[PDB]
Amino acid sequence: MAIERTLSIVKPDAVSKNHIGEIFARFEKAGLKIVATKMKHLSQADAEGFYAEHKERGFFGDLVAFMTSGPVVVSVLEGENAVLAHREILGATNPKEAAPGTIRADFAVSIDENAAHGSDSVASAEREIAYFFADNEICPRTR
Amino acid sequence: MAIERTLSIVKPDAVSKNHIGEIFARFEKAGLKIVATKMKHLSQADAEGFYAEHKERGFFGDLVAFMTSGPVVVSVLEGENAVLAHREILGATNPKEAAPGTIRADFAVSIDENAAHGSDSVASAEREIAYFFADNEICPRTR
Amino acid sequence: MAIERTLSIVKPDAVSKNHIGEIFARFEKAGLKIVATKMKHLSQADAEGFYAEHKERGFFGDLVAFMTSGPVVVSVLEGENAVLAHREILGATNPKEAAPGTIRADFAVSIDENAAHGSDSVASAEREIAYFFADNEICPRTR
Amino acid sequence: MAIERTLSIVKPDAVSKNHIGEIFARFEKAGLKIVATKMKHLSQADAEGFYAEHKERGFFGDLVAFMTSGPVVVSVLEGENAVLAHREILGATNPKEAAPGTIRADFAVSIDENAAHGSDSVASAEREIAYFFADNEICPRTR
Amino acid sequence: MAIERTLSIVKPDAVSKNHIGEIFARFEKAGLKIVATKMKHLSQADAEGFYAEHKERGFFGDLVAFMTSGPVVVSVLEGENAVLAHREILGATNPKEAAPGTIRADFAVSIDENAAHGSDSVASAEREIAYFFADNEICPRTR
Amino acid sequence: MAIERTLSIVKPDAVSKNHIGEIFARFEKAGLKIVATKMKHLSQADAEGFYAEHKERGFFGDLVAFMTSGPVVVSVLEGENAVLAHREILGATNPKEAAPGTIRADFAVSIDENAAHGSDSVASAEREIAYFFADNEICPRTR
Amino acid sequence: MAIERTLSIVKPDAVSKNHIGEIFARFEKAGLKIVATKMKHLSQADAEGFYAEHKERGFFGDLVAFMTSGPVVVSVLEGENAVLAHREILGATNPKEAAPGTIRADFAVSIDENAAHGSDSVASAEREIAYFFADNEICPRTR
Amino acid sequence: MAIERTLSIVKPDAVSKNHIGEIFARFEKAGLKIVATKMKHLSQADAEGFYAEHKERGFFGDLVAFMTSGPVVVSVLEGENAVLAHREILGATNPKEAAPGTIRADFAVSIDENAAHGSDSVASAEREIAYFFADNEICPRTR
Ligand SMILES: [Mg+2]
Ligand SMILES: [Mg+2]
Ligand SMILES: [Mg+2]
Ligand SMILES: [Mg+2]
Ligand SMILES: [Mg+2]
Ligand SMILES: [Mg+2]
Ligand SMILES: [Mg+2]
Ligand SMILES: [Mg+2]
Ligand SMILES: [Mg+2]
Ligand SMILES: [Mg+2]
Ligand SMILES: [Mg+2]
Ligand SMILES: [Mg+2]
Repeated sequence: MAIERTLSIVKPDAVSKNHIGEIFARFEKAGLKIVATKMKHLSQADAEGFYAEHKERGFFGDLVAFMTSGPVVVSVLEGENAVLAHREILGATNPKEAAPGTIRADFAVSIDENAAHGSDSVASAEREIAYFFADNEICPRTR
Repeated sequence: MAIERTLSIVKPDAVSKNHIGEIFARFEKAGLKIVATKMKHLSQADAEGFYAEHKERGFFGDLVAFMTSGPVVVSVLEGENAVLAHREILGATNPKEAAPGTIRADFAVSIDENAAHGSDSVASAEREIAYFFADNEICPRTR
Repeated sequence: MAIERTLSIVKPDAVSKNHIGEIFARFEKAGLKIVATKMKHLSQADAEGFYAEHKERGFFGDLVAFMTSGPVVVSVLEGENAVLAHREILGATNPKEAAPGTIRADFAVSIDENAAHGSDSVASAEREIAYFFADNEICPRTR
Repeated sequence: MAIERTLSIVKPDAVSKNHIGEIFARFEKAGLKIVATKMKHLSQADAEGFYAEHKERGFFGDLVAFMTSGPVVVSVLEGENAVLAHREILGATNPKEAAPGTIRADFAVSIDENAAHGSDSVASAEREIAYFFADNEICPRTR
Repeated sequence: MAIERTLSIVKPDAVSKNHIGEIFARFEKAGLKIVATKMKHLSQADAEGFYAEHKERGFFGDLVAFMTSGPVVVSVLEGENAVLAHREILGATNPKEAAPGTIRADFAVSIDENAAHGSDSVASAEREIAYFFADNEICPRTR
Repeated sequence: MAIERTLSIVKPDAVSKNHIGEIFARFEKAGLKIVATKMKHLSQADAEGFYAEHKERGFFGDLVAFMTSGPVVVSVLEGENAVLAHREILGATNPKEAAPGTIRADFAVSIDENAAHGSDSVASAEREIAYFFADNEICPRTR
Repeated sequence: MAIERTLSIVKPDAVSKNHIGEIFARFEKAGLKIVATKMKHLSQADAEGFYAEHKERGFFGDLVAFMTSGPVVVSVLEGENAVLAHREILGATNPKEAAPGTIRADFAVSIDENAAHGSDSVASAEREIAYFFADNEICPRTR
Repeated sequence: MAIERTLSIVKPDAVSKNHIGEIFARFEKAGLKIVATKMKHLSQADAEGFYAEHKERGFFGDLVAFMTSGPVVVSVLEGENAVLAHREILGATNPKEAAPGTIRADFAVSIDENAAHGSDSVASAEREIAYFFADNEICPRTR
């Protein structure tokens, strides 16, 4: 219905196995537009800051360790219903539970190493995007 | 032979038509690794600075105009023989002259709007990479 | 059982998709009576005050942002075992975990945007009701 | 055509029989948005003030007595052609004369106890809304 | 000593003779801060609800009749020792017994029409404040 | 002449310095009657809505910032020639220009922090009152 | 009272005359901490985006032209009451109106070329900071 | 004689004590121009990469620890004989050995915490600048 933006992260597993292009191709085939992107290697503090909502959960340590183990690609995706649409093409967080043709089904090895992140809601998306990107960095399509 | 780095630019034509994923997939299928990447919208000065060696040639103004007409994606690609290997998968600068299966053959409309740039040599690659990236931004694979 | 009161909030997601009537119908079909109700758009301070117990948690920012993103409906529900009965009809906080026929199963998109809030206990209900309603506002059934 | 606002009252009969949700659902199914709502128990003076134009009519006393006999829900509904659209879904004032599927046909017992009120015109709607609501209380949809 | 809150009511006698400002000025001169206030005309039920503990006493009917005879102003006062300090400036309940310079001495005509109410204890103050005000309505000082 | 109503706001400066009583006393001494009043802390949106006529002026941002910096008291004053009479007792908008004995002369520090607002005309008064008050909230004098 | 953040811009005039250090020294002497900073040359689009709220105003074009005429320094300042404190040391927007040891008094030539920008409110500061900085770029003091 | 560029770092000690402006003022007073600047908090890897020439020295660990203990400011300074001129105003590496009026004499506590870094030669300056800055980021003076 309305045009939204959501954060994508290609996680270190998918980067290390050179799945960046294939994952991006799925987003673009589904009508999502890449309006910002950059490769980063997160420090402990960068990852802990991004995942601050899970600070008290049992998996926090392993999440941070995995997300700092290698470079990631962080992107802003724009389109109609972008938050939920991105979520549908990612599939279930647990890859064994994920529908066929989704990113988790096709590229994820396990729960921990599940290839990619997507924002869970519009509110989360704004916070997530703002964490990695200044508004001035986002490149609307002209041309 | 030995591990090199080369600059890739996905030009505004290919960005506007959402070919970023498909182009990146070709690089990765060929064994090149993306070790830095960012989406930018170049200003007149940014483009003029990158193309400064051609400041006095007749095509300069049109090149700058095209390369500032929409956002681009700038990347560093790493691999064995990366400079020439990247060039082979790009294909001939002129898309009507380009081999089938290359990026120019499949995504370029004309000479002017030829989808992507690649560094022509190791020496030009060093200069081109340093133009867009600080050494500290480049993310070697650790995982 | 004994007659209790509990707080309901129809959250901004469910308001924006015009589910207010359908949600209220479920409460009333189950024998809960609406004895106070009002539509409000919470300010940052109003939401932070209601959720003050989670002030130090990592999700606090996103919770406040979501709960101030659009108008809500706040209500007092009265009935036999109203606190737990309301909880049963809401279903599990996580909609993917929620039983069929519950509000979360039928109207919630995600954990973050889960359609509605209900008081978790009699003690929390007293505090939550008093936060939004003066005792003088509550309209017992005469008639 | 143009976006309007109209007053709805769910009268004490429909409140006492817990039809609030079902009535609201009909408004929302028809594309009307609830942009303000509150439950009140009207005093004699509150009801007399709202119905002041009929002060000299023979039915005035009965009307006031009925409208003060139990709590009501007062709401502002917004939408395209909201005044007439609301009227169509209410149906004829007399429930025995009302079309099937309307609120009067399905929830009203008699002329006197006819479940709900709707503003008759844009001009009456402005006056009626202003009677129960400050402009600052009305919650436009932002999400 | 500690910061407290107490309920003030300017009763209908003092409102009708336009003493609201002068009474408020006395509170503020004594170092009490007005953190919530509203003018209301209590219905029979509103007054009976506030005075519910005295429902079986002989004076109940006259109290309710007086407190519904005209509009009142209800307020929350905040300050050091606010409950007792408010009581000192009100003076004795019986105005003929009240110290000079108190509100009862200067504005009350009789026991029945004694200008103002103040909470008698911290416990009664909590109950009385909650009767007229939601916690969300109270405006702490932010300057 | 004729009985009018006008809006008064005691601004956050005068509230924070506990001048509410003294200001109200001046209104009442001049024969104006307080027929509605409430303390509020305005949000950004509430203040912007009230001051919408100055939206394009250079001072708008500072006005909104000041009027949201702390709680205010909003009131309806009734009396003969209430709009102009209220204006006379307020005095000139600029306190250095204001006559002695007026509210601006006695309580205002500067143009920006000028203690109180009054409606400038009958037409603005209708709009301003309706913004903060439902007609049903206004309390006519009955004794 | 509370720790805030505000945006500073050292404008092209003050950069061109090498006043960056002297301006920063004044901020730091006043107890403000520089927690993010970068030198940029704004494009037309960057400046238009930052000033988007004034897009329809008469001065818009001149503002954009001046703010793109040379490089600027953009910074986040942190401290107690940082927004207003920053404003006090900047002084009045018009340098001829500005108090003696303020930045406008000492470094500004005219209204147009007034040396520096500061956020006008907490709300504007949040938006302005987010325009130029990702949250991950801001460097809180450790150490 | 010729225009050069050199890297400046304001180290975490000088940042933490808010000496950034005073240090910058000294550079600018000496005729050096700030043509790029940014505040960063270096990770272990960022610092180790910059100081890679000292990787086998005994002090390497302490250098890295100190340079990652808080945020730094990294800058490019441009001017006549910039490398040596910058070195003269820094003064001797050891602050007890440093001439009066130099940065080390006035702001350094010890050898380890010596306030600032400057490139030692034109060759080291090229490498150091390129480490932190893309050529595209450097802002020549226009205007
Ligand atoms: Mg979330
Ligand atoms: Mg931009
Ligand atoms: Mg690095
Ligand atoms: Mg709990
Ligand atoms: Mg009541
Ligand atoms: Mg409002
Ligand atoms: Mg008696
Ligand atoms: Mg509140
Ligand atoms: Mg006007
Ligand atoms: Mg009324
Ligand atoms: Mg951080
Ligand atoms: Mg540039």
